[PDB]
Amino acid sequence: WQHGEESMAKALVACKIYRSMAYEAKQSDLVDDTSEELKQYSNDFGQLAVELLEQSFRQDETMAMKLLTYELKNWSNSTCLKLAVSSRLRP
Amino acid sequence: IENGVSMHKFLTIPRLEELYNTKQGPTNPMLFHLIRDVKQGNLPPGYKITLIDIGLVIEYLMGGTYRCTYTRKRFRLIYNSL
Amino acid sequence: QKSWIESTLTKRECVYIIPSSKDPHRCLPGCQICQQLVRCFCGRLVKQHACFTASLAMKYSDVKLGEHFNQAIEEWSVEKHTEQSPTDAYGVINFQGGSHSYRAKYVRLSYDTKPEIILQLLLKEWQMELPKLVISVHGGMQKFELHPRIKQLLGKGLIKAAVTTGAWILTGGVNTGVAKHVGDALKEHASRSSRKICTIGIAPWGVIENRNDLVGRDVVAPYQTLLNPLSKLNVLNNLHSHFILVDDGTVGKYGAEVRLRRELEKTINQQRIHARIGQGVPVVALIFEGGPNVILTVLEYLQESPPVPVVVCEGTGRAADLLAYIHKQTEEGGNLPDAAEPDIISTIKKTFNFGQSEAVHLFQTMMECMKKKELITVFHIGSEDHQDIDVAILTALLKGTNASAFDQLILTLAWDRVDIAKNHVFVYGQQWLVGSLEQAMLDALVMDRVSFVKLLIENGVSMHKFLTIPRLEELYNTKQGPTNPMLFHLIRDVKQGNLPPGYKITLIDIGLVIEYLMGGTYRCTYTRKRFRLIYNSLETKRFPYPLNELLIWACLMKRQVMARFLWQHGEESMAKALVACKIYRSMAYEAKQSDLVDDTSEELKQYSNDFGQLAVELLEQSFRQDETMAMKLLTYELKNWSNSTCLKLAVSSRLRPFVAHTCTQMLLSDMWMGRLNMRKNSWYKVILSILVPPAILMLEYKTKAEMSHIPQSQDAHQMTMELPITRKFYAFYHAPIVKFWFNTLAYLGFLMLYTFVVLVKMEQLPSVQEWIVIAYIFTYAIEKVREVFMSEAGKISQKIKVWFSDYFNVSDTIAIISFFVGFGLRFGAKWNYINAYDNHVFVAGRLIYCLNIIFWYVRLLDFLAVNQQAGPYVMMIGKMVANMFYIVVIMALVLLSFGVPRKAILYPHEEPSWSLAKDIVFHPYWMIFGEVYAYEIDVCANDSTLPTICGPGTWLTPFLQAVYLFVQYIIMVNLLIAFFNQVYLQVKAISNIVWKYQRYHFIMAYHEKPVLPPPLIILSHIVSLFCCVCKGPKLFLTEEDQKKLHDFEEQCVEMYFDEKDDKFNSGSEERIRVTFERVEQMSIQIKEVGDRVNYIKRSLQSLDS
Amino acid sequence: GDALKEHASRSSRKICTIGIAPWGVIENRNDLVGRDVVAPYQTLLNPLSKLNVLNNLHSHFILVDDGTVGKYGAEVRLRRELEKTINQQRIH
Ligand SMILES: CCCCCCCC/C=C/CCCCCCCC(=O)O[C@@H](COC(=O)CCCCCCCCCCCCCCC)COP(=O)([O-])OCC[N+](C)(C)C
Ligand SMILES: CCCCCCCC/C=C/CCCCCCCC(=O)O[C@@H](COC(=O)CCCCCCCCCCCCCCC)COP(=O)([O-])OCC[N+](C)(C)C
Ligand SMILES: CCCCCCCC/C=C/CCCCCCCC(=O)O[C@@H](COC(=O)CCCCCCCCCCCCCCC)COP(=O)([O-])OCC[N+](C)(C)C
Ligand SMILES: CCCCCCCC/C=C/CCCCCCCC(=O)O[C@@H](COC(=O)CCCCCCCCCCCCCCC)COP(=O)([O-])OCC[N+](C)(C)C
Ligand SMILES: CCCCCCCC/C=C/CCCCCCCC(=O)O[C@@H](COC(=O)CCCCCCCCCCCCCCC)COP(=O)([O-])OCC[N+](C)(C)C
Ligand SMILES: CCCCCCCC/C=C\CCCCCCCC(=O)O[C@@H](COC(=O)CCCCCCCCCCCCCCC)COP(=O)([O-])OCC[N+](C)(C)C
Ligand SMILES: CCCCCCCC/C=C\CCCCCCCC(=O)O[C@@H](COC(=O)CCCCCCCCCCCCCCC)COP(=O)([O-])OCC[N+](C)(C)C
Ligand SMILES: CCCCCCCC/C=C\CCCCCCCC(=O)O[C@@H](COC(=O)CCCCCCCCCCCCCCC)COP(=O)([O-])OCC[N+](C)(C)C
Ligand SMILES: CCCCCCCC/C=C\CCCCCCCC(=O)O[C@@H](COC(=O)CCCCCCCCCCCCCCC)COP(=O)([O-])OCC[N+](C)(C)C
Ligand SMILES: N#Cc1ccc(COC[C@H]2O[C@@H](n3c(NCc4ccc(Cl)c(Cl)c4)nc4c(N)ncnc43)[C@H](O)[C@@H]2O)cc1
Ligand SMILES: C[C@@H]1CC[C@@]2(OC1)O[C@H]1C[C@H]3[C@@H]4CC=C5C[C@@H](OCCC(CO)CO)CC[C@]5(C)[C@H]4CC[C@]3(C)[C@H]1[C@@H]2C
Ligand SMILES: CC(C)CCC[C@@H](C)[C@H]1CC[C@H]2[C@@H]3CC=C4C[C@@H](O)CC[C@]4(C)[C@H]3CC[C@]12C
Repeated sequence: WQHGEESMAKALVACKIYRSMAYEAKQSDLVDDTSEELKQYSNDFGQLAVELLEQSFRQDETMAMKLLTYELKNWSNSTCLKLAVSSRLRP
Repeated sequence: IENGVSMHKFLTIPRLEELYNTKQGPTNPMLFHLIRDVKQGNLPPGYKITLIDIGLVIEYLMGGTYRCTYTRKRFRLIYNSL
Repeated sequence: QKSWIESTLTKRECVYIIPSSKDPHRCLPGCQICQQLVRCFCGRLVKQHACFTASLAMKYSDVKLGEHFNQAIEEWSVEKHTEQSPTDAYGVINFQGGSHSYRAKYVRLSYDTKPEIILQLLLKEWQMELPKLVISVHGGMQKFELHPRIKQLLGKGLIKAAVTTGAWILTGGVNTGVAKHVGDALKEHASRSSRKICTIGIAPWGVIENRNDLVGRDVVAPYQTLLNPLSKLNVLNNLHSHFILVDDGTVGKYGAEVRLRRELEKTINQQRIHARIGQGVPVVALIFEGGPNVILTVLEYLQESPPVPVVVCEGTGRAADLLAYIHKQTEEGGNLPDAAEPDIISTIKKTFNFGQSEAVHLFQTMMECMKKKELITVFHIGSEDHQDIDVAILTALLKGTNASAFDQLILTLAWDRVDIAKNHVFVYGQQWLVGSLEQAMLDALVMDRVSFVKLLIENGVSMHKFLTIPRLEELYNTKQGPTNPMLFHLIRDVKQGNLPPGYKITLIDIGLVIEYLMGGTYRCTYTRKRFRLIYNSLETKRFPYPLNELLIWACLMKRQVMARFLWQHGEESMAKALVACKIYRSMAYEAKQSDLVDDTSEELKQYSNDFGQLAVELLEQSFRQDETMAMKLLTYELKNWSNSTCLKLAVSSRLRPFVAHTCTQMLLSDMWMGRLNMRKNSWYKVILSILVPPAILMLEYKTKAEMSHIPQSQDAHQMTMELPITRKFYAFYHAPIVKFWFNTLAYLGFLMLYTFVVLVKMEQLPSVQEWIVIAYIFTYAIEKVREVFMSEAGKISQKIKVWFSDYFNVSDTIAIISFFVGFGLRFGAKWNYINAYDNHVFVAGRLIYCLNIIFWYVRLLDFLAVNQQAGPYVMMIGKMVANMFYIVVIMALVLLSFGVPRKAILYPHEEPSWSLAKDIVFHPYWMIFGEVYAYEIDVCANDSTLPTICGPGTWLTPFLQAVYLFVQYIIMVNLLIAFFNQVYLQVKAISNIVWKYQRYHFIMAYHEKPVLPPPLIILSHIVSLFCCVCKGPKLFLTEEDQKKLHDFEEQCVEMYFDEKDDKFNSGSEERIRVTFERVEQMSIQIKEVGDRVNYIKRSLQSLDS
Repeated sequence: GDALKEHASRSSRKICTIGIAPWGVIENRNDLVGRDVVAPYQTLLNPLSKLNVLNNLHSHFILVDDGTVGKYGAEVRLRRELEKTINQQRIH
């Protein structure tokens, strides 16, 4: 994650994937859920985005609002904010 | 990657494709479950995971309308060509 | 063309052909394998030279048929056999595979290009600022090898000198040379990713690896990290930012460093270091192990004009060692000690593997190198010889290059670094020019370099001497610093719209701003008739107290770090900090209102509450020494700040924590007393002594000694200048506590009569009581008018804006205006003479009385809040009524959610009526208070008070009401409880502070109130009126006491700093920091001994044997 | 003074240094003329300055005027007597 680019975007995709695997694990069980293992893995990425944002909001609040809205084009023409709302990432 | 190994150079279809098809690591045994779901029950003997498949999982995990690059008409072509 | 790069720059390349070494190797017929292999002297394979005109000659073999004077070719003229064209290789490297992918950028030009073009695109196209240093590292370029300390430490400097001066390190580019080595430092340090060093590293396009990857116009490059073991072509080094790839027009060849790396150096040294300063940008040449060519290159910079110095290093390799070696042998430069003049040539041999004719040639270069040992230095990492190559680099430009200490200093000023000048310019026995110190302070102030202000004011630069009208006047008229762009806004406002073209700010103007920012009546020195004269005339042109004038400048132009520095110096420290808190607090309000871009208001509001907190923290440091003098500090007329007071400024800035300190409250008590010593006396005695005048003569007053810290009016000072019986009354009646308990007992005799009138019937004419009632209000109203006109504020529109920002002065206005609607309709009426309450006019005027009364019982909270326990609880009922408006609206939806269905379900025949506006709101409100109307639920029941309301649907209301009260008595009314219980400390803490602050405006209103209460006050009005047509406090000190107080402030400031410095140095967190940093250093200085001791042992094991 | 500043005595009623000297070898004598008068005495580190500044950190001074510029001697006539005269007084 730290390598490459589009760091905020990637972290919020991960928070969705882990959050989405956890829900499927609970539902479709076979042995130990590993769900709280995943829910911890989501809320780790999903907390980097929050902590990456504040580090950008404190520099230039204007551009840090453009980050939440530019079409990503490597992530299905979605948006760094429409992914958070998809993951119910309230913070 | 420090001493110099560009991921851009070391990331083909065949390389990437088998990185899913390995048990030689801390594998998630759940990935094979999500796949056999999106196939609607189908489950061949060995089942080489194809990148069509990983796409349809992400389209299913990310929900809504998230289309991965792995499912678009372009990528479907080239995957059936190599 | 759309690209200034190729629109301006061009690429050179071979266009003719010149076979390089015609003779084919093997493969018996030459013709094909000859041409296929035999490169042009152009460069690359002869066949590769496409450039069509050449390619219609490559067709057979070349240009100039075969032999055809094979000797004639053999030059490849780089203008005729070589034409240039617009660039097609200029883009941005990405360094494919780089661990966070450090970036750079490239162009590709022709070496005949002039440096004007390279400079302008560098600072326009590539968009940089001119540096403040150019570290051109003309060292040895052979991927060489070092020891960790010098691999590690040497970078600790080199990086640091370049980040602290925004340098442009100018290497050779290639990753097999001096470039390779700085990168080892650039990464070991990482510069905490930023706009760090903006390294250039110019190299050619000829010896470069993967040239074809980064071809194309303004194109990203997949440039790859090829550490292929052989790779005759070389990679650019990683960490280097911006590149230039000057294409000579030939692969393989060299030379595209010096044609520009010469010109660039001189051309940057031709430009001005800064707007204010007028020197040339410095060039410094660093050497990592050099070479036969470098050791001459070293010499060239020694021989240039300007004499660009050099820095070499003991222990990087051959050249840097030898130049450092002969620096030991050669003394004075001119010597060469002749005992070893080829003995170095013995060393010149072994290090390089040179010969003989070049051995003296190297030795020759060594001589002219030494002929000026002045402007060249050495880095002896093995010893304590000017550590941390920084100092050496930064210093070396000053020692060698002949320049006055001014010309030295002003450079150090540009480089925001005192530590150099503190130890290398401000050194012993120096020739300091008379006005250079002054002229430097002009530059350090405008450029916001506090550290040099400190330096100069230490070494001796009196602000009293360096502060004229013209100097000060332009310090506002500068853009060369962190300017506030708002100052020009406040000026164009106070000019009432006027805005000339350039508008030299005059000191008239700054005055009118401060008069506008500080408000009230604050007259600055800049506007008084005296100063207006002298300004229109130009040591009398100086200011007495400069640091009172710069502290304004540092704050108007938003230069906080300057402001605090200029605050600790000078005198009147408490006063200055509270002016600043007002100015910043006043600019913030004007920023919000008059916006243009980012408010900067929270930036200012933080700047105010910083000063405004020093005053509070400076006070407590003075209250804990001598509580008496610390109350005199709050009251002495300042005389440099418009005859104002250290407390009247806090009140102006609404700085609650100061007025609510325990010194601003013990003074206010001491004025509340007056000439009374109410710690001995008791409130019983005052109430008695009012209704018993001759009991005043048994009250124990205070001596003129015990009223030194208490500001007085002129008259009370006189009664203590000129206790007798007659002065023993005057001191009672003119006491604030007495004026209070002499109004309360009147007001509490007003509310006992008014209450009597309101309750008892009211005949045609007012009874004796009601006349006395009107008398109070009328005479009270007059007291409220004169309270306005004789208020502190200036323009009436501002007097009519502070007196209406008060809950009880509005409530008086509503209650004095209303009672005279009441007295108007009560006295002015026809009075039916049969029964009152048959004239609705009369009725009306009463119900005005019986309701106005609520304004007058509620006012006893103005009296009851005098107490230190009751005040807060009165100042909470505002902050609980305010912060629950939103629960209480939620409690009114539920009320109508229930009241509308019930009145619809129960009374289903109602024509439109106003009763449908009460009965949907009436009973559902009295339910909140526990009235369930239990015999009206289930109206069809047998126990009902409403047996006629029984009808279809009326079985639903018991359910609706069940749901209702569960919300209005269990959910919502217990949400209030939980609201108050959790907002109690944080409103009780405040409401104390809002109370202790409002105690000021209350006491200081009785201290200007008439003695005589609002029934008899009319006498004291007529006295003042009659005589003012015919005929505030001050802390009167003697000139001796002004000094003793002045001494008190001085010491108390000095302690505030001396204590906090120790509270920081004594803290654990700080001792861990030092301990840590020592123990790091200790590890080093031990292990080196541990090494050395291990050499003194292996020695003595073998010396004697 | 180099010591008095390196330590700073954590500003207080610290050492009350006297440092008696004359009015003859003194620099900017004219700045501090007048009865009970504040002095704009200035920090002149002019490189030559045959006349010399009083050192900074020194508190109370005495400037015994022999009645002659340039001359010396207005140390010992009092710096003798003072020493003995304080040594004549009771310590407590
Ligand atoms: C510090 C600032 C805040 C305080 C503000 C202070 C100013 C206060 C502001 C006041 C403004 C409020 C309005 C004025 C009051 C009267 C209005 C009214 O209705 O009058 C009535 C009486 O009119 C008469 O002329 C007969 C009674 C004498 C008038 C006494 C009221 C004026 C006193 C003012 C002393 C104020 C000065 C106090 C000393 C400074 C008119 O109606 P009517 O005639 O009854 O109707 C007859 C109808 N019928 C025939 C059918 C029956
Ligand atoms: C017989 C009886 C008949 C009457 C019975 C009915 C009585 C009805 C009961 C009425 C309630 C009366 C008490 C409320 C007082 C206001 C509270 C207050 O001061 O708030 C704020 C004033 O804020 C301001 O900006 C100042 C100007 C506002 C004036 C408000 C007028 C209300 C008039 C209502 C007309 C009602 C008239 C109804 C009758 C015609 C507090 O201060 P601030 O916000 O800091 O001030 C700005 C200062 N600053 C800019 C420096 C920050
Ligand atoms: C259906 C019934 C519904 C309820 C009816 C209404 C009842 C409720 C009352 C309504 C009166 C209207 C005024 C509301 C107050 C507004 C201001 C405020 O909230 O606080 C502000 C001041 O507050 C004050 O100065 C007064 C606070 C209100 C006291 C209420 C009277 C209590 C006694 C009545 C006895 C009557 C008994 C007899 C009755 C016949 C302070 O707010 P803040 O957060 O500090 O803001 C900063 C202020 N600043 C700008 C100055 C810096
Ligand atoms: C800023 C903050 C806002 C404050 C709150 C909002 C303001 C308050 C708003 C209130 C609504 C308005 C009510 C009055 C409407 C007119 C009534 C009328 O003309 O006649 C009525 C008479 O009875 C009365 O006039 C009594 C007074 C009204 C009751 C007030 C209830 C207050 C408690 C609740 C307050 C909580 C409010 C909850 C929120 C909704 C009835 O009709 P009638 O036929 O004439 O009477 C029978 C006579 N007969 C038998 C002889 C025939
Ligand atoms: C919980 C433990 C306690 C026991 C539980 C036992 C449960 C068994 C309940 C059974 C209810 C059915 C039997 C009653 C009908 C008989 C006819 C009758 O009397 O009609 C009456 C209507 O009265 C009603 O309709 C009564 C209310 C019915 C709904 C009950 C609540 C739903 C269950 C709970 C869920 C609630 C949701 C909660 C939401 C948060 C009409 O007669 P009247 O009143 O005389 O008016 C007519 C007069 N007139 C003709 C002159 C105009
Ligand atoms: C504006 C401020 C002024 C300053 C105030 C002082 C100046 C005011 C001074 C005097 C005013 C009165 C003088 C005029 C004549 C009075 C006649 C009268 O009412 O007699 C009644 C007493 O009095 C009352 O019942 C009303 C007055 C006294 C009680 C209320 C005010 C007391 C507070 C103020 C003083 C203490 C303060 C305490 C708190 C600190 C008695 O008669 P009655 O009740 O009708 O019954 C008799 C029996 N019979 C009917 C069967 C025959
Ligand atoms: C009247 C104008 C109304 C316009 C608004 C003015 C607002 C108030 C202005 C000014 C301030 C108050 C003074 C004027 C009002 C009170 C006096 C008064 O009017 O007495 C009336 C006489 O009534 C009596 O003789 C018996 C009761 C009152 C006398 C005691 C006065 C109390 C105030 C003293 C202590 C406070 C002062 C202390 C300073 C030393 C005369 O008025 P009238 O209407 O002719 O009376 C009816 C007819 N009658 C005479 C046959 C009985
Ligand atoms: C400066 C501000 C001024 C305020 C406004 C001034 C208002 C001045 C207004 C009027 C002055 C003149 C009075 C007469 C009016 C015409 C009606 C009339 O004559 O008689 C009618 C009275 O009908 C009513 O309604 C009387 C009461 C209305 C006044 C309400 C004022 C509210 C003030 C709010 C508080 C403000 C607080 C301000 C706070 C900041 C009927 O009576 P009649 O015919 O005479 O005889 C008996 C009838 N009968 C036979 C049927 C039994
Ligand atoms: C005429 C014959 C004589 C008798 C008449 C007079 C009787 C007495 C009058 C009033 C009753 C209360 C008296 C207590 C005063 C004690 C002294 C005191 O400390 O006062 C304090 C409050 O000062 C005040 O004035 C508080 C408000 C009282 C006057 C307004 C009426 C409110 C009470 C009625 C409301 C309606 C309730 C209805 C209930 C039925 C001030 O001082 P402190 O807080 O101690 O200051 C602390 C710091 N220090 C001490 C270092 C300075
Ligand atoms: N000593 C002393 C002293 C004497 C009297 C007072 C009473 O307060 C007077 C002023 O106190 C002001 N004030 C008040 N007054 C409180 C209040 C006033 C009236 C009522 Cl009925 C109630 Cl329920 C409460 N609250 C304030 C606040 N939250 N912020 C700023 N100012 C406030 C108000 O303008 C009022 O005019 C306060 C202190
Ligand atoms: C958001 C909130 C939604 C609910 C609500 O507030 C806002 O919406 C308001 C609309 C109001 C009605 C509008 C008009 C009239 C006509 C009038 O006709 C007099 C006729 C005759 C008398 O005899 C003249 O002589 C009688 C009163 C009535 C019905 C109002 C009652 C209160 C109502 C229902 C209010 C209610 C509290
Ligand atoms: C709607 C009209 C016609 C009828 C009367 C309305 C009621 C609600 C009015 C009449 C008198 C008013 C009071 C008069 C004075 C005050 C003192 C003030 O400090 C707080 C509000 C308070 C306590 C008012 C609250 C509202 C009030 C009680």
